Amino acid sequence: NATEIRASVGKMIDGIGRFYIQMCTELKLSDYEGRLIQNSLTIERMVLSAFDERRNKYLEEHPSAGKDPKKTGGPIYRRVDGKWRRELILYDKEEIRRIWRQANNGDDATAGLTHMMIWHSNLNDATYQRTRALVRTGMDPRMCSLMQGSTLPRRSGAAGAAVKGVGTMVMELIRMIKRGINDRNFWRGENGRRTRIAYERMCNILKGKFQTAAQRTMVDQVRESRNPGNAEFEDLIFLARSALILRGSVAHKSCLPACVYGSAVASGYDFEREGYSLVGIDPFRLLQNSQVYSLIRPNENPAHKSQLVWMACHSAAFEDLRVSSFIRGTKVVPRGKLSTRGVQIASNENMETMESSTLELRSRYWAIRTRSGGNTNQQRASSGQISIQPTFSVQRNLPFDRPTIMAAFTGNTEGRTSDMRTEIIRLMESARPEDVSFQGRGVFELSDEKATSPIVPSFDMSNEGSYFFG
Amino acid sequence: NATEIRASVGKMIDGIGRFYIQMCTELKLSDYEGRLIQNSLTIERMVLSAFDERRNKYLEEHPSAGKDPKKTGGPIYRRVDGKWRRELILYDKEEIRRIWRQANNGDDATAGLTHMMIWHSNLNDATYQRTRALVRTGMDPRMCSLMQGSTLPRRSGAAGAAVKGVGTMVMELIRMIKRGINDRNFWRGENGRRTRIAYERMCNILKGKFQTAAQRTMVDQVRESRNPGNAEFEDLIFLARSALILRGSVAHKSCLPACVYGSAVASGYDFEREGYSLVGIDPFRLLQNSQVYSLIRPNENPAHKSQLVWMACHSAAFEDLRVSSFIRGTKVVPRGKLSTRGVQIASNENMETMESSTLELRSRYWAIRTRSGGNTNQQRASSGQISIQPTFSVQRNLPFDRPTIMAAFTGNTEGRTSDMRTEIIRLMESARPEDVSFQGRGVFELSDEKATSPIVPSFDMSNEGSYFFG
RNA sequence: UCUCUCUCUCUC
RNA sequence: UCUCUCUCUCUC
RNA sequence: UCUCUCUCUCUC
Repeated sequence: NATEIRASVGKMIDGIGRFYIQMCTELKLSDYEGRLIQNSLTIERMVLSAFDERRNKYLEEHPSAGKDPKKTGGPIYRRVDGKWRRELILYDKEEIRRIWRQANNGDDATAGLTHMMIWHSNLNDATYQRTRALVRTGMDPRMCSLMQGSTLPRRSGAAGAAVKGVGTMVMELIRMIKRGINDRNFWRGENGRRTRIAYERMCNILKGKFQTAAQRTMVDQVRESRNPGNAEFEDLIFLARSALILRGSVAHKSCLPACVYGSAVASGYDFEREGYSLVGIDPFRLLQNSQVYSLIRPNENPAHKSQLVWMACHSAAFEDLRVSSFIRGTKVVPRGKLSTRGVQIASNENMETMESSTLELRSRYWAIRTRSGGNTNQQRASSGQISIQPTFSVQRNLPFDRPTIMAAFTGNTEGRTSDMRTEIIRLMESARPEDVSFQGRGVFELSDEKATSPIVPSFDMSNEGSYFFG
Repeated sequence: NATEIRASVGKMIDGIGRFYIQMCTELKLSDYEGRLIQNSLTIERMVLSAFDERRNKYLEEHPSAGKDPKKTGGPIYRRVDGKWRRELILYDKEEIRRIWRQANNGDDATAGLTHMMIWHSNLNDATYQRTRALVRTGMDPRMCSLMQGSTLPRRSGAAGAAVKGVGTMVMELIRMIKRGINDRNFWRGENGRRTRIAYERMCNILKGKFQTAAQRTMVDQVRESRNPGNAEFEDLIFLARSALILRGSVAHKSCLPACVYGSAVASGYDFEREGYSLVGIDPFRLLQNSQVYSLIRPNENPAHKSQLVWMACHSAAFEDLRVSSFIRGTKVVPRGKLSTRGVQIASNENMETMESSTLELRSRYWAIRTRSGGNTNQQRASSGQISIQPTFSVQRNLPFDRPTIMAAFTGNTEGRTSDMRTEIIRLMESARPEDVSFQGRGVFELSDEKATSPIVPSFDMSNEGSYFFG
């Protein structure tokens, strides 16, 4: 059944929206002030800090960073008769914790929290990619397209586990491997137990994310090493390099800024009644009638800023430029020639140069974001029955496709990773960059509500460049 | 997190400084005497001898060199009413070992020891380059710029492993190869095991230091030889010759003399509270308000001595003269016309000719010393994505950059070193001596604390000579 | 080398 | 990820 | 699945 999940997501988004309304009430902000991305970012990171129990518990035992008992940050921006001002106002954790407490009818709202962490992951992935950590681990910065949800902490649950990508998991595993190489953390203490439990859980998440059998079995053989040394390091690097083409269907949750949700909730559009979806038309239908303001530097182009924020909202920073432009309706500028900077504003930059303006979010078309992979993998490995069932009682043979039956079982168990690298490189060679994917699907029009008739895109515009980076 | 490392380095430097204060207390030296480079050198080499367990353990079984149970050296210089005197005072190992024992709150202070070895490496590299060992190994003395940390012993840890350079590792590997050629040390005894363990660890350090993939794979194929004969000898020589241009980002730790640290600690500038950094502005900000005295021969120019000691402190002996002068503010004299000698003073030279004077260390500007390489390598091999991730569930192809996918994996494994020498010489030909490096970075002013605005240097002063040697 | 291996971000 | 990993079905 | 999982029988 899908009605229950729809009601649950509608309920928790209604809670988030009415929390945002409560914030707009308590901050004494004007109508325009509540349509700002920056203040939503500030309050939302404040919520992240308040609800992150582990960092807090690390902090009350560590009274450092000067003024840090329980209050952090808070750069609220207010419009003064056309000009702008920034104030560093500090808020307690317990008060706003309880404001959430009645902002969700007595619940913890963990799903909402995961929504905020995921929307932060999308903003960071859209703005800045961490080539720095990649090169730190020795890992090639050519594969930044594997950095989905890198800024996410491990505190996120299964819903948060859905969005964090393959390459980010390679990075976090490499971090723990380097730590275990530096010192003997693998002893029989409770620390070793929690490390191996986390390691096996993360490997299970990995094997869930992949699609082809060969990579799944190689990963299953990865955690056989009770004492991970150096071989699994290049094993995981090659895992990422092979997942370049055999990508895992991780997630692309379409999280939206708190201002848009709050404006919708304030207008009386209760999400529980008509339902809410995070994947279909629904996150789209709020945006063509949404007004968003933000601050811009006197050199930044607002036209680029609108495209970038729509990227971040729809987590399309790692999507191809051609289809993103087709859905948007206008050409999208790659990261190479963007005359803009990060949407976050520095704490030291001067107050005079900021100017507020409206953000354009309307898009001509819409499409469903499925958590799947390209059809090319199913082209490499076709589909069909392998077994048969006797319906009539007739004296006949039972046809069994035996050579694939051994392949599923792997009768002769794989010796090491290398034998798997062999046929996975063979599959990579079988791959082609002209393999059309997602057959039977298309882009629909905004007037469509039940996905009745799509239109297939056709891109013949030479080599404009399907690479947002470079 | 960077606060913990900052606190740790501040703590161990505070320990070193208060050890230096304890030494100034116990030596009964005057105020000027503690501002001398020579006495700091003597006590510091004494500490090196006391804390070097391997040489000690080689020595108590070898009672040679006459008076050598546990006491070595100690040429302390004292000012007598304007004149100078030198005394050979001998100190025990255990007493000063325990003085360190409470000089660091009960710790071994291995990081501090590594700091002293690295600062010795910088002094030796600044003063004298070992062309002698290069020619001994048959290795061309044109490449002395690869002699970073040559005097370092193998006892230094990972922090010490960071600073010892590529050419020095070529030299130590050549030494072990010559030893294994002379006699069959590669037998199945425990000695062979420790040799191969050290050899593979040092090769791992090498492959960590390099940047380009081709050299890394060639090095990975280097240790495939279970019995190293003669081919890997020219293989490593060519490795150094290729690393001439494709240099490895080894390290340039800015270690400072114990007198400067001790003066700062005595004044009450506790490093733990405000933090310490070895790489940023911090090692610089102590020096413009630091007073240093040293002995000089009646022919040596003190102006050259100040520049040389600032070179040694900042380990800029292998940096280009133009930028070093720009940061210093005054022209730097190359090794060709330096009317000075080594900062260490001979044990046989007469007492009458020594004269003490102040050392100039103040510099107009400051810059960050990153452990990176020139941008020219990234110009030869550009940057960008290689793989893509499906965000929307659309029937579409997954574009994979296959020809580089084989290149990362090396599907057809390299036959020997020669096929790699081919394209590495091709890359050397692609190299140009006009490739501007370190884009997006610059030199900042001393008034800057957060690296807000740099100024890019522009050198058009013909051919003054960017070669400290020759 | 988490005081910056490149596309730039105060954000640890 | 039950708003679609492929053969297409409004059927939850 | 008593309209036949093997040695064959209309026998219920």
